[PDB]
Amino acid sequence: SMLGDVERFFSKKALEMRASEVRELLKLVETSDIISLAGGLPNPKTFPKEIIRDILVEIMEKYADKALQYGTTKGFTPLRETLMKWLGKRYGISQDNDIMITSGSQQALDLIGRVFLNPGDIVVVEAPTYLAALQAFNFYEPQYIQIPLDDEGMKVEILEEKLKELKSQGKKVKVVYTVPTFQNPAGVTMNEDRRKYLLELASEYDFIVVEDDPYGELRYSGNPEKKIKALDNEGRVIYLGTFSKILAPGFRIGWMVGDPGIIRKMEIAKQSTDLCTNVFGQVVAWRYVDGGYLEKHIPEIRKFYKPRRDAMLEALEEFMPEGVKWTKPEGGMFIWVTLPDGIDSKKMLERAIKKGVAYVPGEAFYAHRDVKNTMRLNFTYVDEDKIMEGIKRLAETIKEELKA
Amino acid sequence: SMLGDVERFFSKKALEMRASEVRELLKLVETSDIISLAGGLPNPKTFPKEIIRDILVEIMEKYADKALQYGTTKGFTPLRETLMKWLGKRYGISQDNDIMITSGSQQALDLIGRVFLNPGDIVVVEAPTYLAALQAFNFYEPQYIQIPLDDEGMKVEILEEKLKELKSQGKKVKVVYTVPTFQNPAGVTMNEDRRKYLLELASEYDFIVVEDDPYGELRYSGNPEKKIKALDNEGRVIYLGTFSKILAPGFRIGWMVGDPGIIRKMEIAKQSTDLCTNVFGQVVAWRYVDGGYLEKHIPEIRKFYKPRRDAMLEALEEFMPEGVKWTKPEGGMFIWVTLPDGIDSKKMLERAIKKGVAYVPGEAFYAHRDVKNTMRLNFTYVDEDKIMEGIKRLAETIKEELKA
Ligand SMILES: Cc1ncc(COP(=O)(O)O)c(CN)c1O
Ligand SMILES: Cc1ncc(COP(=O)(O)O)c(CN)c1O
Ligand SMILES: Nc1ccccc1C(=O)CC(=O)C(=O)O
Ligand SMILES: Nc1ccccc1C(=O)CC(=O)C(=O)O
Ligand SMILES: O=C(O)c1cc(O)c2ccccc2n1
Ligand SMILES: N[C@@H](CCC(=O)O)C(=O)O
Ligand SMILES: O=C(O)CCC(=O)C(=O)O
Ligand SMILES: O=C(O)CCC(=O)C(=O)O
Ligand SMILES: O=C(O)/C=C/CC(=O)O
Ligand SMILES: O=C(O)/C=C/CC(=O)O
Repeated sequence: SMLGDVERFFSKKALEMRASEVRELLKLVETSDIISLAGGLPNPKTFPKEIIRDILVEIMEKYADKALQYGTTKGFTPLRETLMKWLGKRYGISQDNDIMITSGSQQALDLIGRVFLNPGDIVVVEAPTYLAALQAFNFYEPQYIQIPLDDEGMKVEILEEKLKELKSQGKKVKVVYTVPTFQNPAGVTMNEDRRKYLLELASEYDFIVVEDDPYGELRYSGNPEKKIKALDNEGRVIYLGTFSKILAPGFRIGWMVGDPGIIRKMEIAKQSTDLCTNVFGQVVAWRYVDGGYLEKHIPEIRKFYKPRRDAMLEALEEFMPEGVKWTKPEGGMFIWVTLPDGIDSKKMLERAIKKGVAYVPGEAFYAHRDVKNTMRLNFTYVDEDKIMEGIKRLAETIKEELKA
Repeated sequence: SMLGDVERFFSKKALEMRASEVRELLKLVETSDIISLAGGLPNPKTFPKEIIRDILVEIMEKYADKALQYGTTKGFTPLRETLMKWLGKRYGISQDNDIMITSGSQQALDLIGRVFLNPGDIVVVEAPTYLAALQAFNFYEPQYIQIPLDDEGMKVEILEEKLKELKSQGKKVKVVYTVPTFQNPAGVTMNEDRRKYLLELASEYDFIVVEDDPYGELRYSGNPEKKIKALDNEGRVIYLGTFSKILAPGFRIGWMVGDPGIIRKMEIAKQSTDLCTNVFGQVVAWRYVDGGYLEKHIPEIRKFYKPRRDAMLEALEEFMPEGVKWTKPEGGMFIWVTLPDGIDSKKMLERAIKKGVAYVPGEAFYAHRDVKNTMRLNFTYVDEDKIMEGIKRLAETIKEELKA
């Protein structure tokens, strides 16, 4: 810096902000010849570019001033209306909720942290959970309680145990954050019973549930789950959706649906952070839903990604040595791998890159960073032939790691 | 709310967020048939819609995957590079600075608050200043020091006097926030001597200057000022620009240029707030600048607004009674009016609306809400015949107000 010790101007929270060594390493990896399984990007082959071109034309013909002018903080009315009708019909979400458009779901997470969290307030997350949610919430200094996943998602029975223990200490949880369908990073889905059990606990212990659902339309097998929000009789759930993995991420348009008192406060918090979400992309998203193109395109996204999931699951079964385990997602973008014998997957990353493969070590996905033997793999966006070769390279790296 | 006392879940800062009575009133006014001079919107007649259509075509042909995929937090590299070349050539801003793309300048103000402000830190603003900057920074709980404007912008001598008084209390200012060209709301411009004086004080007292410049290209008379940033040999200035008033606000694209140590911290802070600014609008903006269209379009924006500033200045001179004073902007969107005899312009707004005219009362533009006799008028976004009729209605409202 030209200011010398620029840190002298920084706030306390800014002084705690750091670049991640692993993040920086993976950025460098993505530009080289290594087969990276570390990405969290959707595949541009799934972006509906012809439909988008037709919508851009339509916008310049018919809606140009609306798309180009400042918008309201809450969002473009027609997009709000179209999303609530979609959400109603498709998922059974109740029309008594209100809706706000956000600059991606990522912004929704930051607003959640702003509107609900005082320093020390307790937030329950899954272990693992979405890394950037931990990052959004950490600005507001919560305390976390981690609830392990199994193959049927959050172990809600362990959450009950922890709630009773917190109660015995005169403490309570304020928010439970869940990514309950095709989780980033674990790939697994909370079953129906657990969703209903979560909502009983939310009533009994008086907390808010944030359901973050980017991936529910990217279903490749099985039958559709009930959204937690569709079971929410009390108005305790805030449901987050996004166009990032159903349209394209580049428009940065997401939505937040919940109790109108909650949404009103979120609108005021958002006003100061950005004035509105970009209206141009909101009009694109409105045409995409209201014109029926979303409903038509979803099955093409699904046909695209399914064989990539399946190739990766075949390669793991064929190549991985005994002791290695992995999730079996019904949808989404990720498979999550657990190593035997106490291998530390972060230390192992060095070895993996030297054998021509990369993955995200799972440690940063745990709020307590306490689990060291996990990895997140992505199947959406390496070449579909590079999945087999990637998984083989990873398998051989694990074999080498396991010996003397 | 269906949760009853939903406030039980809200953070301390959320409990102190409130809707503004006047802002809500003015929203209702814009719907109706009142002549509103209260807007802060640019006129869609200045949006370069043909150029935008050609660029959208171009993007879908050549840049579709870049425009539709997630971007880096810092911004789209070609827009960053083209902006730095533009700012170098046009304004003489040094290439030693770094640049981050923001989701409007508004987001830049929130990030400045996050990165620099601990509760109690002292921020100097102009009196009046940009309302949404007060609102952005208020989340971070600064103390403000207010420096009056005169017709040549911030009275930097008064800022020296206050810096000396603070120093005698063992205290110092962290950030001076200035909107030094065609201010929103006052319309006036800090002269060159004061710019240089500000930067000497910045050195002597060790603070950072945030220069927020949405309007500098909307110049209708006079010669171009030197940007404070162009005079900044120490790297103490963070320069904020936006495409809102020179392309269209709907893309929500702005930029922040400053010391690389500062910009690195801003990038980390942003990452968790929104991942990236919408890439699709960043590509549009990149073509608009690099393609030479910004430079061609600026003179058409200026030709459009100039006669509207002039009509409003003519009407005020012809209609306003004695004692009323107003600023005489060389550019931008606003003219600022001062009422005599202790009229409270907030109380007078009711009277004005009954006579078919509206404006923004000036009180909320003061950090200390202590000046009661001012008003912000906008000339960009009506009609341009309703300007004369609006100002006449306003003049008669003031005459009646001045009577018992
Ligand atoms: C769990 C989760 N939450 C939210 C996000 C952030 O998404 P957005 O692009 O909407 O900001 C993602 C990525 N699709 C995610 O995996
Ligand atoms: C002084 C000032 N700063 C910031 C902004 C917000 O601009 P943006 O659309 O880039 O968020 C405005 C509105 N043009 C403004 O007048
Ligand atoms: N590779 C990605 C692409 C898009 C969103 C997240 C990811 C990630 O998994 C991490 C990342 O770099 C980020 O979030 O900014
Ligand atoms: N609308 C805005 C957009 C950006 C910044 C200020 C404002 C306003 O001041 C409000 C306004 O224009 C209006 O209600 O017409
Ligand atoms: O005079 C007012 O009471 C007033 C007027 C405004 O335009 C405001 C905008 C934002 C916040 C508070 C506000 N208060
Ligand atoms: N290890 C993280 C980087 C951030 C962190 O370590 O906290 C990742 O793989 O994305
Ligand atoms: O998850 C999907 O991909 C479908 C729609 C949705 O749930 C969302 O995008 O938020
Ligand atoms: O006009 C200027 O001088 C710079 C301000 C500007 O145009 C912008 O922010 O876009
Ligand atoms: O898909 C994504 O963008 C999320 C990836 C998980 C993370 O690294 O935050
Ligand atoms: O819209 C603008 O350009 C300025 C608005 C000022 C405000 O009311 O915050």
